[PDB]
Amino acid sequence: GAPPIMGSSVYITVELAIAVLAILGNVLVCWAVWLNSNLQNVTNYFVVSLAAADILVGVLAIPFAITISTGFCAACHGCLFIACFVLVLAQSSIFSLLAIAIDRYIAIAIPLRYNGLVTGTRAAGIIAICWVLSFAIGLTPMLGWNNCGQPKEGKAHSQGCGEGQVACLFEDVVPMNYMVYFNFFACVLVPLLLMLGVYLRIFAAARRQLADLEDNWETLNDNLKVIEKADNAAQVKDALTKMRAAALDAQKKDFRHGFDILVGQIDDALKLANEGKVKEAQAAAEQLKTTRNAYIQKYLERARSTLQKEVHAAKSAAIIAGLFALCWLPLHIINCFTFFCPDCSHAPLWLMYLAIVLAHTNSVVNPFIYAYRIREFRQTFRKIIRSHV
Ligand SMILES: CC(C)CCC[C@@H](C)[C@H]1CC[C@H]2[C@@H]3CC=C4C[C@@H](O)CC[C@]4(C)[C@H]3CC[C@]12C
Ligand SMILES: CC(C)CCC[C@@H](C)[C@H]1CC[C@H]2[C@@H]3CC=C4C[C@@H](O)CC[C@]4(C)[C@H]3CC[C@]12C
Ligand SMILES: CC(C)CCC[C@@H](C)[C@H]1CC[C@H]2[C@@H]3CC=C4C[C@@H](O)CC[C@]4(C)[C@H]3CC[C@]12C
Ligand SMILES: CC(C)CCC[C@@H](C)[C@H]1CC[C@H]2[C@@H]3CC=C4C[C@@H](O)CC[C@]4(C)[C@H]3CC[C@]12C
Ligand SMILES: CCCCCCCC/C=C\CCCCCCCC(=O)OC[C@H](O)CO
Ligand SMILES: CCCCCCCC/C=C\CCCCCCCC(=O)OC[C@H](O)CO
Ligand SMILES: CCCCCCCC/C=C\CCCCCCCC(=O)OC[C@H](O)CO
Ligand SMILES: Nc1nnc(-c2ccc(O)c(Cl)c2)c(-c2ccccc2)n1
Ligand SMILES: CCCCCCCC/C=C\CCCCCCCC(=O)O
Ligand SMILES: CCCCCCCC/C=C\CCCCCCCC(=O)O
Ligand SMILES: CCCCCCCC/C=C\CCCCCCCC(=O)O
Ligand SMILES: CCCCCCCC/C=C\CCCCCCCC(=O)O
Ligand code: NA
Repeated sequence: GAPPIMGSSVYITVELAIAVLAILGNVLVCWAVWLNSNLQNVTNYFVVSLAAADILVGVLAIPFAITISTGFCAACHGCLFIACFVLVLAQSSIFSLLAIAIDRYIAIAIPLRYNGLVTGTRAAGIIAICWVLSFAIGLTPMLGWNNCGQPKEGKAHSQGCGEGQVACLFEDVVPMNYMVYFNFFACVLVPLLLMLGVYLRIFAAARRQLADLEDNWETLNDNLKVIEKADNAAQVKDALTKMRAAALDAQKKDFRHGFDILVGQIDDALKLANEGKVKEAQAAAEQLKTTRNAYIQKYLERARSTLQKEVHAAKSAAIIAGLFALCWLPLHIINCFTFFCPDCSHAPLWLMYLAIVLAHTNSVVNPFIYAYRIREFRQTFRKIIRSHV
């Protein structure tokens, strides 16, 4: 049995390194949103709330994790508070991640009413409510669902603890049925699965909208060829009626002027077709190609460019949520083995430490995802770093 302070010194040193990195990176995130008005939107208010939770991981949760690794003597409910506080921060992160996914779904599904529905004031209130619910969920053991009623008196006596004190260890005060059923299954796993469902709807909605853009583009060009090789006025009328309805479907200053020309030129050719003037209607329909090359194709391309940027932003947000799950699942899976397999030896202490360090490292990774995937964050990070450090 090697001296406990040796392995403890490695764990503590790594934790402090993570704490420094989590504070520095996420303070940079908050400073970038504060300075850059192009970053001041509802989506990034939840990003800041998430960064604040990660700052508090370095300032409070990691010092608390270091403290509870010592098993020091403490009043049981005080031990319970410093053990449960990380649950508050994790829950707050889940609420922010779920809000970000929903915010991106609203923007892709109903962009015409996104600015009216999703405002900064309503976002600040949602953030406040989610922080309150995070304290209620994470400190639920403080309300009585704890093991303070059944202290490990032998462990407490062997460490010289006083009356009412226990050796402060996470699994001695926080009930494992809380950790598995309430915290993991209900409060972590279910919201993560909801997020997965939201992102599946975002990508399915983007793929369908991009398909609809190309369908209207193909229908516009196909019916143009139909008019050219038509032999009577009725065939020209049939193709023009399909173009007029599709031109209005794709319409939903230079943008409006382009479609005003397009619909008017269709009406011009339609009137000639209804008068039995096939050659004159076909020549009038040929003028649609000039409007298509100068206006309609530009709108198609900019509409496509906007959807591809929303896909890119949703993937970046999904990477953040997926990395949260990857970093926290080992801890929860270990708790499942402890809880569901009492015939299995408990996961060894070094693996517990590794799983804790991994969870804490998630508070370091988000600034790097923003810097590598979001140009506005990357450029703002450079301005802050070049001008102030
Ligand atoms: C404004 C912010 C920064 C203040 C942070 C306050 C923190 C550090 C305080 C608040 C409550 C405190 C705990 C309250 C009760 C106990 C029981 C005692 O037997 C050991 C210490 C312990 C476990 C305390 C540790 C420090 C503690 C967690
Ligand atoms: C944010 C919410 C939780 C309130 C903020 C105040 C917190 C940080 C402080 C204020 C008073 C503190 C409590 C005061 C008294 C006790 C009883 C003792 O046997 C163990 C510590 C314990 C349980 C403290 C835990 C932390 C505590 C609840
Ligand atoms: C992709 C990520 C999320 C997967 C994480 C898988 C990890 C957490 C799993 C894979 C194998 C698992 C181990 C397999 C066997 C045992 C032996 C048992 O006596 C204690 C638990 C323990 C030690 C498990 C702990 C958790 C474990 C290490
Ligand atoms: C990752 C998402 C999608 C699902 C999460 C999977 C979790 C809940 C699964 C994956 C592997 C599972 C464990 C695999 C093996 C055992 C050993 C058995 O003696 C008791 C149950 C137990 C401990 C399982 C509990 C639940 C478990 C941890
Ligand atoms: C910025 C700060 C700079 C540096 C701050 C460093 C703080 C380290 C403080 C105490 C660690 C004491 C370590 C003692 C750990 C005892 C060994 C142990 O792990 O025993 C646990 C056992 O599980 C129990 O029952
Ligand atoms: C500006 C940011 C805000 C400041 C953030 C606060 C930082 C808190 C640091 C460490 C918490 C450690 C608390 C636990 C220490 C307990 C050690 C102890 O109490 O030991 C005596 C006890 O009786 C055992 O026998
Ligand atoms: C485990 C513990 C769980 C605790 C369970 C109980 C929690 C209460 C739940 C939600 C409160 C919702 C907040 C309502 C605050 C007022 C919102 C409001 O006024 O909205 C009007 C706004 O103008 C519209 O646009
Ligand atoms: N058995 C066990 N032991 N320790 C922790 C623990 C304590 C402090 C922390 O800072 C961290 Cl990250 C983890 C968890 C645990 C597992 C999942 C979610 C929250 C806590 N589970
Ligand atoms: C580019 C600037 C980076 C900032 C530098 C700060 C890095 C320091 C990080 C970790 C060092 C940890 C100190 C550990 C002290 C001893 C703890 C112990 O053994 O118990
Ligand atoms: C920027 C402010 C950050 C706060 C500074 C906290 C840094 C100190 C690091 C870890 C706290 C150590 C807790 C001591 C455990 C007591 C051991 C014992 O009593 O047996
Ligand atoms: C003990 C906590 C359990 C009950 C949780 C109650 C939910 C949170 C309560 C109040 C949050 C206060 C902020 C409300 C302002 C809303 C602003 C808005 O949405 O536009
Ligand atoms: C992504 C692959 C991971 C690469 C580095 C991480 C190392 C993996 C660590 C632990 C995996 C399982 C270790 C087995 C625990 C011992 C079983 C026991 O004795 O109870
Ligand atoms: Na987090």
